[PDB]
Amino acid sequence: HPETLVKVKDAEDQLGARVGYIELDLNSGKILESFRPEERFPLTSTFKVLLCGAVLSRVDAGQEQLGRRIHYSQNDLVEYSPVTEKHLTDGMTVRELCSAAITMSDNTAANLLLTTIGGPKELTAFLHNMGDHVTRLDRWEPELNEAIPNDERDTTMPAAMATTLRKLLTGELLTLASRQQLIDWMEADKVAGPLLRSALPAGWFIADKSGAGERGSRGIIAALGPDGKPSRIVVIYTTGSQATMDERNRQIAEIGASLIKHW
Ligand SMILES: [Cl-]
Repeated sequence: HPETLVKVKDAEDQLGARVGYIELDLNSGKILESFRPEERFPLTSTFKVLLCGAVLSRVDAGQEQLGRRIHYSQNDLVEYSPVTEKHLTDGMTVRELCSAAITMSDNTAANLLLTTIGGPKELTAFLHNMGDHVTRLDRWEPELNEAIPNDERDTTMPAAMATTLRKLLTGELLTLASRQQLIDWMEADKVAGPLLRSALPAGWFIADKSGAGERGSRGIIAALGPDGKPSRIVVIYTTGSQATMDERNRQIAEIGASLIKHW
């Protein structure tokens, strides 16, 4: 709906910074609405979903096992590791790392998973290898969150991220089992409350991943829809703003309410 873009433009005005927006049909992949679809923004923690899509693709290919256990040490823990910091003794399985990376945005869990696939370069190669020549991961947690203005390291564009997410949730890229696990982890997201979830009416489905970093960077990727099933993908990114976190959350929640109102 073109009225949703009026709210997207208003978010830009309120944040004093760029906002990129894409709403996609889940079934056809068609772009329904877009704003700055081809401009780069920092991935921050939204890359965690792409990381576990690359992990799941290796599982599908018999090179990795969801039940494999990894052990690690205090020297591996970086900031914002609420789950991994609790399992130093027992270690965690690849499945439990993905869960922590997606549902809790656990940073050491992302680094551990990155090491399983050969680092940021290999994530970028996975994305390159599934048709996405835009999205790129260059660094590890936490430095990937730096959001230096005009730096293309650790960035995507709203349209590239939206079509990639759709290919991960729907294509024959991944087996049914893998596609269902990725979305089930997204649906279990615990750290994106004040964004699209705060505008979502009772009974609607949402599977999302949010991100926050430095210099006002903030974003969210989602599969959502009425009647307890996803029917659309939405991607929202912003960076640069000096507005506080509460105000960035509110602008994204208001984009979400406007999208719902105009569904
Ligand atoms: Cl490993």
